[PDB]
Amino acid sequence: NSTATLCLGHHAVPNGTIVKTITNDQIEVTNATELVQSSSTGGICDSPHQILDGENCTLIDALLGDPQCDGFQNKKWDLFVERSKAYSNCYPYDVPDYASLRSLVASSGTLEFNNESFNWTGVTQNGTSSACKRKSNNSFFSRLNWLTHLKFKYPALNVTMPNNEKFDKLYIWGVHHPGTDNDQIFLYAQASGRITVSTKRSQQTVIPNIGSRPRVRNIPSRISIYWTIVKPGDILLINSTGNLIAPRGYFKIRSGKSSIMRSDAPIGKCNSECITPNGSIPNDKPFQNVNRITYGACPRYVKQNTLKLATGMRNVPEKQAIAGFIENGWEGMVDGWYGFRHQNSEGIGQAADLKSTQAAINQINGKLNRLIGKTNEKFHQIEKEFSEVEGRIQDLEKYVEDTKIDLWSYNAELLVALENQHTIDLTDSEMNKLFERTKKQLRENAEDMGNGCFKIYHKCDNACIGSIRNGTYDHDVYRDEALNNRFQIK
Amino acid sequence: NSTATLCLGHHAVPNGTIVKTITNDQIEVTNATELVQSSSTGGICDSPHQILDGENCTLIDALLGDPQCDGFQNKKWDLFVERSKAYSNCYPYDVPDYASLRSLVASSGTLEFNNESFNWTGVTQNGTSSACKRKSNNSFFSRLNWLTHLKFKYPALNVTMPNNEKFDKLYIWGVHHPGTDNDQIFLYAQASGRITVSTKRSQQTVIPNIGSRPRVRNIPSRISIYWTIVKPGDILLINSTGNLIAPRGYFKIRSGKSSIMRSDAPIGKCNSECITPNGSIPNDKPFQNVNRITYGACPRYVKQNTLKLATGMRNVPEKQAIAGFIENGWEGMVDGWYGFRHQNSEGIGQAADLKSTQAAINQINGKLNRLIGKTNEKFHQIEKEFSEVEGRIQDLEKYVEDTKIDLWSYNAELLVALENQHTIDLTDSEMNKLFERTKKQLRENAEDMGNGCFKIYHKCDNACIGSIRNGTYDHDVYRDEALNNRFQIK
Amino acid sequence: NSTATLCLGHHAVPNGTIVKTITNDQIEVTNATELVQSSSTGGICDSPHQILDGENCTLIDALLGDPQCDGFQNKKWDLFVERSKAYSNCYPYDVPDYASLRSLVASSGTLEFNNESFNWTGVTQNGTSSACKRKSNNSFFSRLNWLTHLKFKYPALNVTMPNNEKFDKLYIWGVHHPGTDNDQIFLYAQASGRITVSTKRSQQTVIPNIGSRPRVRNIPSRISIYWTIVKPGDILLINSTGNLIAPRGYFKIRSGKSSIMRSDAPIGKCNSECITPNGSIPNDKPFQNVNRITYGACPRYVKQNTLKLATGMRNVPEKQAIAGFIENGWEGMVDGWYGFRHQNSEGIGQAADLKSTQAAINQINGKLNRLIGKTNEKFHQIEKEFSEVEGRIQDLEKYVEDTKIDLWSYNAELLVALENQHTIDLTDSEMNKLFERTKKQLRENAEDMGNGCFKIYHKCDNACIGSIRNGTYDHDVYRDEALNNRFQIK
Ligand SMILES: *[C@@H]1O[C@H](CO)[C@@H](O[C@@H]2O[C@H](CO)[C@@H](O[C@H]3O[C@H](CO)[C@@H](O)[C@H](O)[C@@H]3O)[C@H](O)[C@H]2NC(C)=O)[C@H](O)[C@H]1NC(C)=O
Ligand SMILES: *[C@@H]1O[C@H](CO)[C@@H](O[C@@H]2O[C@H](CO)[C@@H](O[C@H]3O[C@H](CO)[C@@H](O)[C@H](O)[C@@H]3O)[C@H](O)[C@H]2NC(C)=O)[C@H](O)[C@H]1NC(C)=O
Ligand SMILES: *[C@@H]1O[C@H](CO)[C@@H](O[C@@H]2O[C@H](CO)[C@@H](O[C@H]3O[C@H](CO)[C@@H](O)[C@H](O)[C@@H]3O)[C@H](O)[C@H]2NC(C)=O)[C@H](O)[C@H]1NC(C)=O
Ligand SMILES: *[C@@H]1O[C@H](CO)[C@@H](O[C@@H]2O[C@H](CO)[C@@H](O)[C@H](O)[C@H]2NC(C)=O)[C@H](O)[C@H]1NC(C)=O
Ligand SMILES: *[C@@H]1O[C@H](CO)[C@@H](O[C@@H]2O[C@H](CO)[C@@H](O)[C@H](O)[C@H]2NC(C)=O)[C@H](O)[C@H]1NC(C)=O
Ligand SMILES: *[C@@H]1O[C@H](CO)[C@@H](O[C@@H]2O[C@H](CO)[C@@H](O)[C@H](O)[C@H]2NC(C)=O)[C@H](O)[C@H]1NC(C)=O
Ligand SMILES: *[C@@H]1O[C@H](CO)[C@@H](O)[C@H](O)[C@H]1NC(C)=O
Ligand SMILES: *[C@@H]1O[C@H](CO)[C@@H](O)[C@H](O)[C@H]1NC(C)=O
Ligand SMILES: *[C@@H]1O[C@H](CO)[C@@H](O)[C@H](O)[C@H]1NC(C)=O
Ligand SMILES: *[C@@H]1O[C@H](CO)[C@@H](O)[C@H](O)[C@H]1NC(C)=O
Ligand SMILES: *[C@@H]1O[C@H](CO)[C@@H](O)[C@H](O)[C@H]1NC(C)=O
Ligand SMILES: *[C@@H]1O[C@H](CO)[C@@H](O)[C@H](O)[C@H]1NC(C)=O
Ligand SMILES: *[C@@H]1O[C@H](CO)[C@@H](O)[C@H](O)[C@H]1NC(C)=O
Ligand SMILES: *[C@@H]1O[C@H](CO)[C@@H](O)[C@H](O)[C@H]1NC(C)=O
Ligand SMILES: *[C@@H]1O[C@H](CO)[C@@H](O)[C@H](O)[C@H]1NC(C)=O
Ligand SMILES: *[C@@H]1O[C@H](CO)[C@@H](O)[C@H](O)[C@H]1NC(C)=O
Ligand SMILES: *[C@@H]1O[C@H](CO)[C@@H](O)[C@H](O)[C@H]1NC(C)=O
Ligand SMILES: *[C@@H]1O[C@H](CO)[C@@H](O)[C@H](O)[C@H]1NC(C)=O
Ligand SMILES: *[C@@H]1O[C@H](CO)[C@@H](O)[C@H](O)[C@H]1NC(C)=O
Ligand SMILES: *[C@@H]1O[C@H](CO)[C@@H](O)[C@H](O)[C@H]1NC(C)=O
Ligand SMILES: *[C@@H]1O[C@H](CO)[C@@H](O)[C@H](O)[C@H]1NC(C)=O
Ligand SMILES: *[C@@H]1O[C@H](CO)[C@@H](O)[C@H](O)[C@H]1NC(C)=O
Ligand SMILES: *[C@@H]1O[C@H](CO)[C@@H](O)[C@H](O)[C@H]1NC(C)=O
Ligand SMILES: *[C@@H]1O[C@H](CO)[C@@H](O)[C@H](O)[C@H]1NC(C)=O
Repeated sequence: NSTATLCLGHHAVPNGTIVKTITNDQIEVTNATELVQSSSTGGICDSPHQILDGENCTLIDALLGDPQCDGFQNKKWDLFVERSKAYSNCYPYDVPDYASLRSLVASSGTLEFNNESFNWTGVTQNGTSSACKRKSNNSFFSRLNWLTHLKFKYPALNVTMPNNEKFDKLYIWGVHHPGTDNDQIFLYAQASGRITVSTKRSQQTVIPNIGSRPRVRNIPSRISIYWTIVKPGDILLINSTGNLIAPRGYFKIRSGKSSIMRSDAPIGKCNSECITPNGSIPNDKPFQNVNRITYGACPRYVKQNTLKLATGMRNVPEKQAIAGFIENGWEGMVDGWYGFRHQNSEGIGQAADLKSTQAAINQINGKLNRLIGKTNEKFHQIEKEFSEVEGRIQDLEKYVEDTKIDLWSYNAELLVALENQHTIDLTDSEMNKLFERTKKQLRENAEDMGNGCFKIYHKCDNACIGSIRNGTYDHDVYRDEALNNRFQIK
Repeated sequence: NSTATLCLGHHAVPNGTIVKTITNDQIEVTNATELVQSSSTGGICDSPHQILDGENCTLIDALLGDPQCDGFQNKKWDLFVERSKAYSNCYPYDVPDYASLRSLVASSGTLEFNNESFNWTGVTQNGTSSACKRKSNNSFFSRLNWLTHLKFKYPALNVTMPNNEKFDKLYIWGVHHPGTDNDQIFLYAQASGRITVSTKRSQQTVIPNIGSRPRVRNIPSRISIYWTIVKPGDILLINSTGNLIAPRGYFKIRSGKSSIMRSDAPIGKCNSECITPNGSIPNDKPFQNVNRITYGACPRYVKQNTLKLATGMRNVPEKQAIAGFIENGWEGMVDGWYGFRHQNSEGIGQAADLKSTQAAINQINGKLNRLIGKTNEKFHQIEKEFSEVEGRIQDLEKYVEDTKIDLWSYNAELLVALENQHTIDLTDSEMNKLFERTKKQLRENAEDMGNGCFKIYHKCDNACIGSIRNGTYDHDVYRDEALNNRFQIK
Repeated sequence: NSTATLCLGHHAVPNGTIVKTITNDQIEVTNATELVQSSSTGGICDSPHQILDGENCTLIDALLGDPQCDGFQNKKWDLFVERSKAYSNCYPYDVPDYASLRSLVASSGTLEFNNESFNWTGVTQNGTSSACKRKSNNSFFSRLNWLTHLKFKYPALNVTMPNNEKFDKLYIWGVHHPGTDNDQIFLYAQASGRITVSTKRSQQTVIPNIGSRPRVRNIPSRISIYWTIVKPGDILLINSTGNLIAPRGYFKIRSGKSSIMRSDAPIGKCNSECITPNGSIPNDKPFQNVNRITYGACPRYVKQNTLKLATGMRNVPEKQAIAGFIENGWEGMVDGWYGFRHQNSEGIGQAADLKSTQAAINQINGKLNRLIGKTNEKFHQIEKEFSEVEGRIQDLEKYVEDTKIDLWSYNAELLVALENQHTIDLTDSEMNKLFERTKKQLRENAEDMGNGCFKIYHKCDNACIGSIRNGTYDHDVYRDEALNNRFQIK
């Protein structure tokens, strides 16, 4: 007796987790948290973004006014969702640069349409087809006007529509390509000639081309769709002698945050900021491996399926007399991260050190706050999956996205390694600081035993040990006793 | 008496600045410097890049030779500046793929034009229009030759121009689209037919299309502009029966560092390496938030409006007997960053430690030198602002630039946090090293009081203290005295 | 006598290497390794990727079936290598969107072709030209069928080919543009009319255009090449009255990892994973400055020509009595990185410390293992060099690649600086840890002399010194002797 022991230590847990640092590929820590979101519910939540489920209609079918899409008239969206089951059920058509028209309508986010009174003096309006039935009757695209001859005449059309509004107008129109010369004459009363649609700033001339194409819904003819945007103070001029599928008015074109996504995920009554084709995903984590296609406030796509961020210190087994932190953790330390164990006249005890514990916890929570719940919003982007082979432009779209993903995946990998190294360093540092402060209090009254413990060379009862732990130990009170015990001749 | 005190310390300032590190969102340091350039003068400096102010002319108007652009003939530039007020004042035209022709001329950086003698036997040359007045007379684009019938004949043209030069030739030509069939006959004496312009490696066939477009400067006709590059040893062949707006020669096409920028900033007589649409900006800082559009040696565009780099240590208030660096800075320390305070027989004093101060300053200046004045040059890039809706290609251009900016903004954020953490570490380290070296000199003659000070257990006058500070203190001289004082029984 | 000295130290080498850290632009370390691959052998190794050397043929010439390319029929590749000497030797042709057709065939990786029996009732098949000789006879592209009139009739063709297969079909076809009206009549017996090639999902109409182009291999006519992909359950329909260069069947179109590269490097019998235009390169290093164009498992392209990664500690000259690590390295320490030197009754000695040496070496090898031999594979990408001026799309392709390279170059620069700082820190740390452990063993029996050495205040013979070095020194055995020597009055 006449001496006491005081050990400094830190906790350890039975169920640690492996993380990666700069120093170590694999190091066990007491706790970690996942930074890559890897699952979705599988449903797209209908809140807080305005979702429009296309059901059997593509956006372009909804635009033109396919009868099955009549329910979509004038609707708006943040996200238009196109289904793989979607199919057209009207006159067969193509759109040169379909992808662009789809994109610009998607981004505009509205199907608002304003009817206008075009002067079609001299032709028959409202042509119909058995290939486009509406309520069991022969019909046509709602937003288009199939003009045909009147009394076997089709006068040369030269029709104007000024934009006297403060906003832009989007006009959608078409050219009919009849399957045969018989159809050409039956419909327009004369041989086919070019169609020219112009403004002060633009001109588009299109040549109708007679001929059979493979029948689609029993139709060998085609309609080719074109568009023209007309600015305030400009004028639409339409010049034709036949084959014109005419506009009935204009679409409003807006700018904002709207987009389109291909998905078969069901739409749920729930609330989630981040939408992917697989369904909505939580956006607490900074990264995700669910889908490169996203809409809203979303984690960034990375290639990794897991990245673990340390949220506690190195986890060190307890060695099997009391002993301190040197190659030794304390599994019995459960009310703190760092603490003291002592042996004195009155027994062997343990107490947590609150200051050091809280300093480590605060710093860890600091970095969690920078990384958790901090995702940023993206809206209309580029397409990232393709159903047809196209070459150059598609090669570029793919390479852009590959490039981006690899750079983010590298950033994620480095960030987590750096953060984890910093966490191991800051938690190791709190242990070292606690030891050093204790060493300083004890002055000449103790010696360092090399194992994270001090040999205190005087009687140091429970109150004395408490004084060291609360930082009120007065070394002068004990120095005489201690020096005599230390520097005695044995 | 019979003892002295020696404290180690570091400076502190009354007006510190907040920075971000890896450890802390907000930590006050003694000084910092801004790494994001956020202002411009508002003028584009005319030095050291060769600036060409388009004034009322676009590059394309200057190319074709609109009369108001006659002053631009044969000029070169590093940067062509196009003004929002620019307007065309000649025959109305369009350019299929205007953006590409604009880009390739801009990048070439020259309007040098070499006249050639084309053999236009059988037609009238030099047609003019009241829509394109030059010096009050009817005229036309300077670089183009409006051919019309001769004696009411327009023979089929089949005209050749070999490239026997060592460099490439850029040919600009056009097709006239008359407003009516009357104009077609009045000008070319016959019905319109295709124009074919070919080389050994290329062919472009264009169909003139008669019809009224909305009048522009009272003209319902149009000219569509095309271009053809002809290689050394190749040959231009022009084949037409009318409607040909012919070239008068070729433009030199160069390769180099030239570009074009849309800006309304006035041009100043001043010198600045980095140009943005907002005006020139200083390029000392590594980052900038003025404009994503830049030309020359420019900071990189980031989203942040400020990033502060620490250029001094943690700023710690002085606690209100002398005391050392432990939770305590020295506001009275003004001739150094680190130093010594002492109490002895002769009073209380302070002296700066030059070595430690200079070590910290040098390292900080080291990192300033890597980051300040080190910008790199970019020249012709992609467009980043768009006046029309286009869909797919524009979506890709935008996404490429968004992607780039977010990656750089992340790099900037991480770099500054890392550098700041390193600065806090290196400045803390110089303090700790100074304490340790002093501790080592004193040997058994002093004890650490826990507050950044030593209790020296012998009389230590001003010269003795100086000896410790200059590193020449001989502990053996004082050991006997010191040991007696330390290990006395009180 | 009655004392001993024990110094802790670390090795130093006569031939150190300069590296960059976060702290220092230039710091000498004992060893480093290069992370940028800067040379190639200059040959493309024929293993392990399937190489197809185009020799005198482009891919497109091999596709169409130019006679000099007959050897390529039905071949597959991972990498098709196109030579700058390649030239066409058949009928002159162009391909609108040549780059896309080249890319999609390259990416598909196969020239497998399946003949089909088209019903060409009413025309002459197998037209030939003296411009396309095969085995000295007039011939034509192997995969194309030049149809001409039969008995001075050319009936309107309306020919079908269903896809009843489970895979897609790629059809290549053409339109002949005769030099004169005489040739048109001689070949097709009538005036030229449009050609329409259609499916259920697509239509392409092309207008043959009569006229002389500059003679190529004495031919003023041209063939323009087009392609059509036909899906399972779809049907190809060809509709023409002349000028049709017909398909003889279809190409298989596959998806996989194939690509094309322009290179003049000879092909060698050797094995290398990474191919560049300059030749194959080793892929041990994480970065390379040989070529931005790569195929296979390749280091990432960066702008730097060298980045040195530290693989040893700071290299410190030996100062010219034994001395420890403080501003002092040990050039005579050759069997370890860290160790002990001593002076005692029995002489002066040196021994390496294995634990500390191995801890540093292991960590360094750890980071080498993460960076060396870990390259990732890329296959078909975008083009990165261009022989013609094109404007907008090329500007984007270039900017995408510039952007990527600058971001990777920054990542490389930062990574190496960070790693090197960490290596200096971990090697410095092993030295400091060894000193501290020794200090702890010695307890009150030694004093720190400030130069990396302890003065041990008792007789400490070779076995005693060994006990300290193996960590079995019992301080209690010597304490009485040591305390008497330390705290004597001199
Ligand atoms: C050019 O060739 C085409 C393909 O051979 C051909 O299309 C085919 O036309 C037939 C005849 O009408 C269609 O067959 C239909 O026959 C009866 C007619 O009463 C219908 O009741 C059936 O529904 C049956 O389908 C084919 O469907 C059609 N084939 C394709 C692939 O579309 C064109 O008619 C030809 N064009 C010309 C101008 O001759
Ligand atoms: C097809 O329709 C066009 C638009 O309605 C029409 O253009 C318009 O033509 C008129 C008549 O020339 C122009 O009006 C001008 O009238 C007198 C004529 O002496 C002039 O002095 C005035 O300057 C006045 O502007 C319109 O300017 C013009 N409108 C537009 C929008 O360009 C075409 O003429 C029609 N084309 C055909 C072939 O009939
Ligand atoms: C339109 O102009 C073209 C260029 O002037 C012209 O092409 C040239 O045609 C001549 C005549 O055939 C070729 O010259 C050849 O002359 C003899 C004919 O026996 C040959 O043996 C020689 O090989 C010699 O080359 C030129 O080669 C050719 N020039 C070019 C650049 O192709 C067209 O013929 C003209 N077209 C029309 C319809 O008149
Ligand atoms: C554009 O409209 C004008 C009429 O304003 C058309 O010109 C007329 O065409 C008819 C029949 O082709 C001719 O008989 C008339 O002589 C023309 N009138 C005038 C005033 O020139 C013109 O054809 C239309 N263009 C197109 C491509 O359909
Ligand atoms: C290209 O030039 C040739 C003349 O070298 C044109 O061919 C002549 O065209 C006229 C009028 O159309 C005919 O009467 C002659 O018989 C043609 N001459 C020959 C030698 O064929 C040809 O039309 C021009 N092509 C174009 C598109 O304008
Ligand atoms: C596509 O094929 C059809 C035949 O199936 C062509 O139509 C015939 O064309 C000839 C000559 O031009 C006419 O005499 C016949 O009256 C047409 N037959 C029918 C049934 O209409 C048609 O011309 C072809 N199209 C093209 C562009 O070549
Ligand atoms: C582990 O870390 C996370 C994030 O700080 C925390 O929410 C969780 O409660 C911790 N788990 C344990 C067992 O401490
Ligand atoms: C979509 O089409 C399918 C199959 O034709 C049909 O059964 C279903 O009811 C349609 N859904 C809607 C909303 O019209
Ligand atoms: C409609 O067009 C014709 C031109 O053919 C014109 O004469 C008529 O007045 C127009 N009707 C209007 C403007 O109501
Ligand atoms: C065309 O149809 C619409 C109803 O869809 C009708 O309001 C309009 O009067 C019709 N016009 C003519 C000329 O039949
Ligand atoms: C998301 O869907 C894609 C296909 O679009 C699939 O590759 C991926 O595995 C999905 N991820 C899930 C369901 O977690
Ligand atoms: C603080 O110190 C007192 C005596 O100074 C000691 O008895 C006690 O254990 C310490 N802690 C608390 C919470 O009172
Ligand atoms: C703060 O730091 C900058 C950059 O080193 C320096 O130029 C400036 O003089 C410093 N300011 C003060 C008050 O020390
Ligand atoms: C540009 O045009 C404006 C308005 O027409 C004119 O006042 C001004 O003088 C022009 N500037 C030049 C340099 O021609
Ligand atoms: C110009 O062109 C005609 C072809 O119509 C030719 O006959 C004449 O010789 C040419 N003049 C020259 C080459 O000076
Ligand atoms: C055409 O105009 C230019 C002056 O701009 C003149 O040099 C040339 O001789 C003219 N040619 C003819 C045929 O009038
Ligand atoms: C630079 O100009 C852009 C518009 O081009 C503007 O958004 C930005 O605020 C400007 N920055 C300045 C003047 O600092
Ligand atoms: C250096 O040491 C001397 C005595 O050794 C002392 O008097 C003095 O204060 C110190 N500094 C200078 C600059 O002389
Ligand atoms: C230097 O480092 C490399 C990589 O660890 C190693 O292979 C090489 O043997 C080392 N060279 C020396 C002289 O130690
Ligand atoms: C390629 O062409 C050259 C020059 O015409 C010829 O000498 C060589 O033999 C050709 N090579 C092959 C493989 O045909
Ligand atoms: C080939 O084409 C003709 C159409 O002109 C057809 O009548 C004939 O039967 C066809 N031959 C076949 C299918 O063998
Ligand atoms: C066309 O040529 C091929 C050989 O290349 C032959 O098999 C086929 O019978 C020929 N057909 C005709 C109609 O001459
Ligand atoms: C690789 O080839 C390119 C040209 O394609 C050249 O710029 C570069 O110097 C080459 N690098 C070598 C041979 O190391
Ligand atoms: C280990 O210690 C023994 C005595 O304890 C000493 O003699 C020896 O030098 C040390 N090393 C080895 C390898 O025996």
